[PDB]
Amino acid sequence: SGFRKMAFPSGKVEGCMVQVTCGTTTLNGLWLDDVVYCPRHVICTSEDMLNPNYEDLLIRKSNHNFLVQAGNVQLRVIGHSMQNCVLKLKVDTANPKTPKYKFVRIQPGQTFSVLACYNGSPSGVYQCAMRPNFTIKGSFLNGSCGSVGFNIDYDCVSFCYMHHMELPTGVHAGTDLEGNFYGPFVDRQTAQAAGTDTTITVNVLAWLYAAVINGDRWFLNRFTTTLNDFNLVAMKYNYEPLTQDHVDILGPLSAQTGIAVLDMCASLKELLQNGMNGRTILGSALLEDEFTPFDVVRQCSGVT
Amino acid sequence: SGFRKMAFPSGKVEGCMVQVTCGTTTLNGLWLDDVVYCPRHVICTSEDMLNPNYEDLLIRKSNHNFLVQAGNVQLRVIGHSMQNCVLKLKVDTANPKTPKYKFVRIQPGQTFSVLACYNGSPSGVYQCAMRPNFTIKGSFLNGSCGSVGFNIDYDCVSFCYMHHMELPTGVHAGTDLEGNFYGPFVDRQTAQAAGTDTTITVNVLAWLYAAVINGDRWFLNRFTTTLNDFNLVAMKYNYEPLTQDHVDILGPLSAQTGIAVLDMCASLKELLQNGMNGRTILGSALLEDEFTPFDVVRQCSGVT
Ligand SMILES: CNC(=O)Nc1ccc(N(Cc2ccsc2)C(=O)Cn2nnc3ccccc32)cc1
Ligand SMILES: CNC(=O)Nc1ccc(N(Cc2ccsc2)C(=O)Cn2nnc3ccccc32)cc1
Repeated sequence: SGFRKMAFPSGKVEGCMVQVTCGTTTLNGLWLDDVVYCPRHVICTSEDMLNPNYEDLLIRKSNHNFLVQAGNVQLRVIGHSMQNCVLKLKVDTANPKTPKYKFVRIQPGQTFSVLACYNGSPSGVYQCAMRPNFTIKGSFLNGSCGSVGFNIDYDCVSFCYMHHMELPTGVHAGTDLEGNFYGPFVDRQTAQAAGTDTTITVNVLAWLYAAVINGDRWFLNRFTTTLNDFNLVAMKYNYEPLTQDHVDILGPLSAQTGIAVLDMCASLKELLQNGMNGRTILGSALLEDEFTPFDVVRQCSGVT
Repeated sequence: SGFRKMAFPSGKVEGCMVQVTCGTTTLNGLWLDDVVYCPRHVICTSEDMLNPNYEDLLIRKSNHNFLVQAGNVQLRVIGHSMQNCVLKLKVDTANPKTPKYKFVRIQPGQTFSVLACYNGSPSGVYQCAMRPNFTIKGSFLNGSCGSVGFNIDYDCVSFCYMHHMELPTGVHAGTDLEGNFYGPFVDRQTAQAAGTDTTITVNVLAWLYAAVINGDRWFLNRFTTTLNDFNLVAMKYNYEPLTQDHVDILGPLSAQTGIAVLDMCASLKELLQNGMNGRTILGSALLEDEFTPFDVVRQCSGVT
């Protein structure tokens, strides 16, 4: 028992982290096979960041200008190309520590682990969700760019995020591993609207089921609701509308606890309308939305 | 910017995890050099757990009864000994992945990362604090025993905890790597009093400084207090009394923010007396005590 904001073991990803330097800038790269992936803004200088012409900036760079170092050994760069907002640096050596991997584009509301790195060295690992508005609320300082987000299923790492930027509002933005930003963001030092965010309803319900499994049950009530009635409350509280697809994904947790999804919705409705009254659920005084139903099942079943 | 409950990268510890089987029981072991460390309760059966005579149980076991497997390779056991509540299984092969390490006994209120494992395989990593009452609020299922807690400074892993047991109250208990339990716990299936816990005052103040650094400042007020006055409030709210040693450890954060420690105490006093009024601090609606002052400095400075 017990429920924690658990990250995946980071070892397989630590083995892929390298340092990339171009001119005056140093950031992180991801070395998989004979390719190093990193944010293209590694080629920018102070005068560039406001509106960089990346094509022009990259044309002034040659293979020998990209300094890639894996621990204490220098990697030899034999090719470079820009794909969307990432640079792919071909190197002459395949990473001997390349795990089995995939590049995936995660959906908003899904979760993943971030291995925060500085100078190609890992500093820490934490779990987070991709917000409905495609930002992440991470912990990133200057130099953390190129740190990646991922999920692990068995021996396969699915890389889903590469860190690029902190918006002036303190929230974080980045790309999939093909360099496509999540959300409307551009890699420029400009004020950028993130857009209205909402709470991930299916995840709050999943975490309510985790609470019941782990013994926190005070919020369970004698009520039920419908998807329509619950969604009118979700509208009022800036929660994502719940769909039958969400109900279906909660099926395993509803079967394990014997609590129908709509009955759990009625508990969530009462908590939204009345607050926690100074009580806590799984050590939290707010409704947690960073655990997906799959995360709850995995942590409650001990998948390795 | 941003502040997260960050764990250490787990790679160095993943390389040390093995599976240990004795009779009908399977749990985790820690393979460092030519020794595998694991909870001694691996030698118990159903009839034993109520009050096991570990000396007698171990006398019935021989080296060949301890099945140790590192991934798919079997390790050969050439010695066994019990030290307090841990078994040390000498094997004929030194772990090639042994990082630089130390065994340390952490103090209550200090934090560490836990690599939850099942069948010698890592499932996840999370950060937690050793409560003032020497329990931990982790996420552990049956089979997680032998999972370890640790801190990493540069290239050295300081192992501080090995998981042994879940008390009937759902909280967790374990030992240092010499097999000495933290707290008054015994490795028996019996009801055991954990004792009054308190909130780690120095950590809440550290996290309040992290909030100010990261832009959450609404709780800062025009007041100050004294150690004496603050401790009368800490007494009322089951907080650890603050000492000058705690104030000294908060020095770096007080210098960085320009907010005197006693002024931060006055903010904490008002938050204890008035609550959060429905507001949040660093995404939390309660006063967080699982970040030490060193953790705040490290995460805010990006130490790798
Ligand atoms: C000397 N050059 C230099 O320092 N180059 C630099 C400088 C800043 C950035 N930018 C803006 C930007 C410009 C163009 S694309 C993005 C970032 O957002 C980088 N970033 N990401 N997470 C961060 C957390 C804390 C502080 C900075 C952080 C990128 C590159
Ligand atoms: C067949 N034998 C078997 O299952 N042996 C066993 C069975 C239970 C335990 N005990 C009690 C105990 C007895 C003696 S010392 C401790 C644990 O507390 C083990 N534990 N630890 N974290 C857990 C989380 C969830 C459930 C169980 C968990 C130890 C060994």
